[PDB]
Amino acid sequence: MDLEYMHISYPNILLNMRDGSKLRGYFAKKYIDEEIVHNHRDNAFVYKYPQIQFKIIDRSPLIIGIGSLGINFLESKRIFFEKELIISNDTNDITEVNVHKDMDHFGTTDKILKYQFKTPWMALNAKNSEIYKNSDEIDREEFLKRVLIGNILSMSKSLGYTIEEKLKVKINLKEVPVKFKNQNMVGFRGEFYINFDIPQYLGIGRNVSRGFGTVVKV
Amino acid sequence: MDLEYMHISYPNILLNMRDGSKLRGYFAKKYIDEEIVHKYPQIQFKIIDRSPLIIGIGSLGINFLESDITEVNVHKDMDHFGTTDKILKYQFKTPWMALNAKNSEIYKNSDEIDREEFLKRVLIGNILSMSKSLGYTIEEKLKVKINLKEVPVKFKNQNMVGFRGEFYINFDIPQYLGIGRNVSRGFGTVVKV
RNA sequence: GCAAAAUAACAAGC
Repeated sequence: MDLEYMHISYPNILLNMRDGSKLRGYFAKKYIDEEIVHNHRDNAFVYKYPQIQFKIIDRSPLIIGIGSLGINFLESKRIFFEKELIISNDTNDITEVNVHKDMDHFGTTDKILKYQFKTPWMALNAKNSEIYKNSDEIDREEFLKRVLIGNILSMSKSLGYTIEEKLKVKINLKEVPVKFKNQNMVGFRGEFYINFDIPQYLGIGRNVSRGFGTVVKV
Repeated sequence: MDLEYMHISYPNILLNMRDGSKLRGYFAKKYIDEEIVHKYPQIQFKIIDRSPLIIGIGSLGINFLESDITEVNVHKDMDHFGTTDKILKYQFKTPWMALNAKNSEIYKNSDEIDREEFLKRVLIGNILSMSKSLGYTIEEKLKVKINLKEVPVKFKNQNMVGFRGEFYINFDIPQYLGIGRNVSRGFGTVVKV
């Protein structure tokens, strides 16, 4: 399988790190009716790998779109011609846009591959967070590994790729605090090894739309 | 579970680290023959951060140890050795040397992940050897979290492979023994951190 | 936290 994607970066602009929620917020407030940028579907939410993601990476904004359905949004709504980025009531001019668009392999590979989180991973949901907090170091390492596999099966599913080989992972990760919904939920930083091919700047999930869990290749 | 031990150190003198080959022969040469130069070693020669080190462990090993340089020190005491419920973190002060000829081949052809879960087993292997030889039964399952990196080591002036890093295990390891192969000459020295 | 019965290794949406 190949995965088609559009990258839109706003290099001249630079924002504080982990401001993605603000960035993703504005884009979704302005393009209120699209429903692919922000994920409430009328009254309900939508549960699926978000194929429009917003990140801040190396202090610059990065807008990601994935496959026919996400790229159509970017192209049709002309996100690369965007006027201004209003982040915390102060507007930023958009004087430079840099967009790679291409496809890459997605799914299990022969060679093991080494990745690194470019933003906090945020692997633990509610039920897992209790497990983690109550689990000693080694048990945690194993736990996180499994959940990492988990994330890979969620994204792979939503993207309609069914993995026919077994996944093995090596994780080297340190803890990091990340505030979300005025709450302290934990998230990790680090690098990891997996036999899966993971297109650059994609997130492995929890709250992927705001940039959390963004992996890049090393 | 208490395991008695004796450390003898030479504070001032300094030299090359992993030098071993240029000072490895004396201890045997001058008194030959007493200790096995020709079971887990209860007499261990180390160089820890530029300074020499000697370790007796257990009654047998202490008694032997009864035997310019200027000042010299001895911390001498008995420590806890065995399994524990509280996870403990250790770091190698000398290259591990965990693979033998056979296991080096398996390691040589392996992807980084299986390489990890290969080392994990080996480590638990070593611990069990030591535990056994020193006459301790291990009544709970050992688990490990290991972060290590390859490093080149010269031994008998061939080049084998060894590992520098840190690791987590529910065993309680006294300071400065073990655990790799060739531990009498100072390899794989673990210290609590 | 609110949500969530979703082909998986039980993983995901605001």
